[PDB]
Amino acid sequence: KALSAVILAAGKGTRMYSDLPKVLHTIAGKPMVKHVIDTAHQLGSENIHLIYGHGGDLMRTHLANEQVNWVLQTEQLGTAHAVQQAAPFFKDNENIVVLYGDAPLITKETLEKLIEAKPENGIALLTVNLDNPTGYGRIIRENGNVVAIVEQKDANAEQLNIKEVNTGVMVSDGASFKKWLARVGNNNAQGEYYLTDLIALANQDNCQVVAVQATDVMEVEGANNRLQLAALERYFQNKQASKLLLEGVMIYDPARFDLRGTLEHGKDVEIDVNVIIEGNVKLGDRVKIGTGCVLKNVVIGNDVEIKPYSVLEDSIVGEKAAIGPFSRLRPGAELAAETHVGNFVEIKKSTVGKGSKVNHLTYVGDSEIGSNCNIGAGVITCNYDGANKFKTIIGDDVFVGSDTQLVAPVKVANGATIGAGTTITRDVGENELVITRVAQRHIQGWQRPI
Amino acid sequence: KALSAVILAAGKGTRMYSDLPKVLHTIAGKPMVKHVIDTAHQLGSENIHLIYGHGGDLMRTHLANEQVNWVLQTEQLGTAHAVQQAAPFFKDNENIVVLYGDAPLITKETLEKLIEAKPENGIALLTVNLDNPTGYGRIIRENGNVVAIVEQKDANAEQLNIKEVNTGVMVSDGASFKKWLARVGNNNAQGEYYLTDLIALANQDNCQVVAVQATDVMEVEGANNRLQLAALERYFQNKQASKLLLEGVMIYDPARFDLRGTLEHGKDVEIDVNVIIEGNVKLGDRVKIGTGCVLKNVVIGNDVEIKPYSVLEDSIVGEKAAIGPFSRLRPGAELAAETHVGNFVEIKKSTVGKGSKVNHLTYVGDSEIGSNCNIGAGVITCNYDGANKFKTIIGDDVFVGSDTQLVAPVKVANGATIGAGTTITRDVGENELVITRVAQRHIQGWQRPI
Amino acid sequence: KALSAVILAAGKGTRMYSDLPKVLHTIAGKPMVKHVIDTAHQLGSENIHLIYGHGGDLMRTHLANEQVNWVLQTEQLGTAHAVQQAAPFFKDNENIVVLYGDAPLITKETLEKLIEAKPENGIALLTVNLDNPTGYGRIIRENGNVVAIVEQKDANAEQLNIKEVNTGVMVSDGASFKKWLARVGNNNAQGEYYLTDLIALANQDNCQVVAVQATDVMEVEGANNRLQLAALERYFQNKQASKLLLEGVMIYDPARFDLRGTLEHGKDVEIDVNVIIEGNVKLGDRVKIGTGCVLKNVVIGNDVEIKPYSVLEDSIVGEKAAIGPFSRLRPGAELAAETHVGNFVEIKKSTVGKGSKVNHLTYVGDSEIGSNCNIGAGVITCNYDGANKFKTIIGDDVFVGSDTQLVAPVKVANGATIGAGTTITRDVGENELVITRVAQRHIQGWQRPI
Ligand SMILES: CC(=O)N[C@H]1[C@@H](OP(=O)(O)OP(=O)(O)OC[C@H]2O[C@@H](n3ccc(=O)[nH]c3=O)[C@H](O)[C@@H]2O)O[C@H](CO)[C@@H](O)[C@@H]1O
Ligand SMILES: CC(=O)N[C@H]1[C@@H](OP(=O)(O)OP(=O)(O)OC[C@H]2O[C@@H](n3ccc(=O)[nH]c3=O)[C@H](O)[C@@H]2O)O[C@H](CO)[C@@H](O)[C@@H]1O
Ligand SMILES: CC(=O)N[C@H]1[C@@H](OP(=O)(O)OP(=O)(O)OC[C@H]2O[C@@H](n3ccc(=O)[nH]c3=O)[C@H](O)[C@@H]2O)O[C@H](CO)[C@@H](O)[C@@H]1O
Repeated sequence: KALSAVILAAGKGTRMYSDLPKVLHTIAGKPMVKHVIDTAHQLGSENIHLIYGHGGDLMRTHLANEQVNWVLQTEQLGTAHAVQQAAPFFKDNENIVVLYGDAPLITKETLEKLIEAKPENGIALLTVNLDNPTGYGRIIRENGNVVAIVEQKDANAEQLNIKEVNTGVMVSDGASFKKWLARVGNNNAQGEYYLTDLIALANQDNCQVVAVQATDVMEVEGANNRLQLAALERYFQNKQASKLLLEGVMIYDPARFDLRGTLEHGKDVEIDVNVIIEGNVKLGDRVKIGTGCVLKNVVIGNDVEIKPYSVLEDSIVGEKAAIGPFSRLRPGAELAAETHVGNFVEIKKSTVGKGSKVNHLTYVGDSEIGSNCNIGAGVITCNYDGANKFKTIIGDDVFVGSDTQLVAPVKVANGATIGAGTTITRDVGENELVITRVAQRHIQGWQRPI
Repeated sequence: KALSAVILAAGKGTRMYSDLPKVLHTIAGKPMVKHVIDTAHQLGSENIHLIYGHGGDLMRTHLANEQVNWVLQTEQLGTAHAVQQAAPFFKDNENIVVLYGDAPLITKETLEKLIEAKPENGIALLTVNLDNPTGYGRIIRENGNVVAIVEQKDANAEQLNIKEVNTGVMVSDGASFKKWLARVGNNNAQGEYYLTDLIALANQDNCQVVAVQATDVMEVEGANNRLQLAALERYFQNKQASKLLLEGVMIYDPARFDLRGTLEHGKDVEIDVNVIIEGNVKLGDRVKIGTGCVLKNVVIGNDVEIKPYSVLEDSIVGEKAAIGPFSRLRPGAELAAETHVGNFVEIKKSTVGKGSKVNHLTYVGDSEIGSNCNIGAGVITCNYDGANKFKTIIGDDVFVGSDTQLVAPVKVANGATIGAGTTITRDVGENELVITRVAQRHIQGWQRPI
Repeated sequence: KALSAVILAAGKGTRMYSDLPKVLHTIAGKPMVKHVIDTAHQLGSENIHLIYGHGGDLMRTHLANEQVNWVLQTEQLGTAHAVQQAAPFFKDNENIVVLYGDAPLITKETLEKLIEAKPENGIALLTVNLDNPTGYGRIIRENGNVVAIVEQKDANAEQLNIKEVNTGVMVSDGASFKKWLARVGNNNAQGEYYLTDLIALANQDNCQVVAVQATDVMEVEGANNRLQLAALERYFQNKQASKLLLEGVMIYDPARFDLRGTLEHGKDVEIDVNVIIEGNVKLGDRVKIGTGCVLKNVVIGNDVEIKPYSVLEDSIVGEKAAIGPFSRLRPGAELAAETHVGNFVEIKKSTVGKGSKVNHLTYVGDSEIGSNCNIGAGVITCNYDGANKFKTIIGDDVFVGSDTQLVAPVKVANGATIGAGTTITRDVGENELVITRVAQRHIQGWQRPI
């Protein structure tokens, strides 16, 4: 049988105390709902019907690229009413899985088990045993079989003691959904059309209802507030770190590691405590990342060491380079093999050729630097007070003395040597040595305070 | 009935291996005893009798501003002897709660329940069940009712198996305290006057003793050493972080967050991992704090982003400003709206006007900078080798070229432009352009080593 | 009885996905096998027979200084075959303890208990109860006594339910080892000579086998992959931090503290969250280390405060010094008492005398600086484009103005004063004042863009 998905995502999320709608709060740097859409896609869903409502404009801007059917629920009249908005698109002979944009950790594997357990013309639902089931629909079983779900606000004293609860997740065929949704009313304590009434309706039709008990409680947990969200984040980060460790990445402390995107890695990679990996990051063999580093959208070659407290974004680093500590690579930084970038150095939109060193207290922006250059401490690339920002071009085997200002646009040809304290405004030729002539006054017998 | 409190705080705390007395070790940046004094005050205590002894001078300097009755216990002859030092101040018809300066996490709510449970002319005490009750007074019950407490060193083999123990915390009326304290002896294994003998004395008077069992074990835990203290710290920080999360603050990892003071916050505030908030901090709406930041006594306006590894103290930042990464704001830094402070920049006792940028490798101290200024990389405010430290005043719409030294006292008027590499000692006028004239030697055919 | 040890360490460690052999992966900065060798030595082992094989060259380079008997196992034919390689060196009347280089946390105390429990002419082994014993040899008991070990791959369905398993660790006398090893075959599901067959062989000889049940499960755990290794690392770091806390070191959060070497400490030392201590570190009384610091091979005197995000290596800091935040001390940095090193300052192979300050945006390398000097912001020591790197010598009571370049080799004598923006190439005499003469152009009525 084919499969499509419906994702309920219309909620305001009042207890997040936010201007965002509930499902756009992030886990590992992306909206909760994006995790759910991705899972529905990996499961092989032909269509993904996204039920949205509150924060509609924000949903559409933040999820503009998602391959979903946008189904606007103008009023939040209950979970059955939400699913019914998508029901006209259900094929009679496909399975439909109901998912929630605020329950982001549900796995493909669990959902495949749920789908496989669904009986013909019946329903499969995911349930879970909780020590404290307050708030959740209670699973009612007669002679071992599920016959109904009773919500917290509708339950009598005995039913509230039931520890097995509804996760909300269920699967049935499209025809059965249409049939039963039309028979859902709103005669209950909340005045809502409950999706949960489908269980008792199916029982009334002598159709079978199978519960699959989820064994990992956090996997099926939803987030109603940011405390719950943080619990999901920690669970997810632990899971990601455990996968990387089993793949052979040495993460010194998995509880102090964060991945917010994707990590491609070689062998014998070592990542010290308190590292954050964001966006798409690729690390070669034997890359070592020191404590406190932030890498966002970077490619790091084999045998690179990044020393502590380095922040790198949208940058490429060649093999055997050495970066840090306290180095800053801003977007467009491209460091060739065997380069050295040191403490309190900022590189922005610049290329730095093989073997070159930029080891202290330096800003290099909008520059091209060749191979085997020595960029002294305190060197700064700058511009005139003009309009746009021009380029500094330095050739191969150039020595730039400490505290030199390179005033763009300017070119320094191969083999040139620039003395310390120089202001370079004119192009420097091949093998040209430029030294600043200083005038000083010397006053003898000057006594400082005793 | 009225209420007063007695806080036992005279202990040396030998197992802390410290020159401080036991109760001055901090939790969340303040002495344990300060947490207890604050709780006693919130409970509505009319008087707070602080029993002190060891490290007396240090107690008085560190707690100089606390609204307490200073009761010096010259010799530590037992918990009953300690309370008896305060007993002459007890009103006959007020309740007295006994608390300990080394048990800082006891809450107002728990103590209100304890006070409410006290029977007329009797005692209420807080007890707790422990898996390992070694060291603690055992609660002796006959026919369900508490009749005595037996200390570890006085207990027989059977009594040592009792898992219910005394937290030390009790409430009785002032008259009953005076009565029973006078009948406490020191015929026991420690030779001490035990406050715990009040339970058996009350039973001897046919007065009722009610135990309230505390359900949160850490809440009533004391710290005898720094390992126990660290456990209390973690518990307290988790509790603070959980409260903030429920209030709508996105704390990415509550286990890597520290608050050591007070935090006022707007909505949609995001705090990344490893942030420390100290003193009194106020954050506006949509403030984002990156990893590794330290904020101590700061006010941050709406929509400010603080990028990673920024350290800020005694500073004010206006709306829509951007700070970091690797920025340092020292006391007296005042940044207006829409300002930009970048990497390896230190600002001390300076005002920076709206729209101004200070983006790299710069020190600005004792300065006033106007609106829409461009403070170049490598700029430094400095002084003559003199006595005190004078001011640099920069107007609006000033461009300060890279690597310029501004030698205070000096003024640069509106619209002025200063070239790179300049040493400014004289005042610069409105719309004055100042460019350094350099002399250079150019030597052709200079071959660097091949 | 005497004692020697055999450490099995020949494994490839395939599931580490590494170019290193299994036992060279580190815990707390040293190879797992080094922890085991050290424990065997503290136990009083006369000989330590190291069985090695895979990654042999790497073993010999990384463990070159270890006092062990190098026993090469050319083929890994089973745990009995490994021990048999060392068996010719066993003395008949010494005890032999079998240990594993991939199980690094086993303590001297546990092994002393195991050795004491060994019956004459019999065997003592360490066992442990696991909820999931999959993979491990099951302990077979008849009438309470251990009679055999059955490996996972050889066990029937009933035996797989046994929760008591073999840790691998055992002790017997040298003569008994020789006797039983000669009778071990390889008729089993793996085709290997199992060391575990010694238990059933001993039972066949009517010799006694005693199991000592380990109560700390992590202590006896081995690491087959990096996930398991990370679990061992966290356990070990917690244990180290707990010891330091009980000794009186205030570690604000023991879960965010790492020691990778040895720490000697005074009293009232305070270490904030996310500090890493590497190599041999000594801290005096009342040393305070702020968040994010990395200290590797340093000596810190009494009353020093290291402010956040400081990185120090191979350096000495005198009493009452103040370092950080964002300070970098590279090897050979020696700071005298009452010195001050500030933000974005790098000191390398330099001495700095009593009372001197280097507070911002400065590089000092290969320098000697005297007492009570004032090294201004932006100061840099540099060299000519030459061969080797020469020294800058600054006397006592020298003022070096901001943004000055000191071009080595150069000497500045006591009491000298150097103006801001100066390039110093010639020696400066005692009480000599050196001021740069600048030429500037002033252009009035220069309007910047409106
Ligand atoms: C009636 C119902 O289904 N109850 C289930 C629901 O309770 P619960 O009380 O959580 O039901 P809610 O009404 O919050 O709806 C669940 C989710 O669907 C979304 N939403 C809801 C209504 C709507 O008209 N539009 C829509 O987009 C909500 O924003 C929320 O994200 O969640 C649990 C799983 O946690 C179960 O234990 C309950 O059995
Ligand atoms: C006799 C007594 O009360 N025992 C209680 C006490 O045992 P414990 O053995 O902890 O009693 P201690 O003698 O340490 O006194 C408790 C506290 O009161 C302070 N102090 C004590 C004596 C003194 O003369 N001056 C004073 O300021 C101590 O420094 C300490 O902070 O603590 C426990 C709660 O943890 C209980 O289980 C015990 O029933
Ligand atoms: C037959 C045997 O002893 N089984 C024990 C072994 O199983 P396990 O299946 O772990 O046995 P392995 O064969 O992995 O050997 C254990 C260790 O000895 C080393 N090695 C092994 C063989 C060899 O010829 N050379 C050598 O250096 C391995 O690399 C490994 O580090 O470990 C467990 C403890 O975790 C026990 O529960 C098992 O009862």
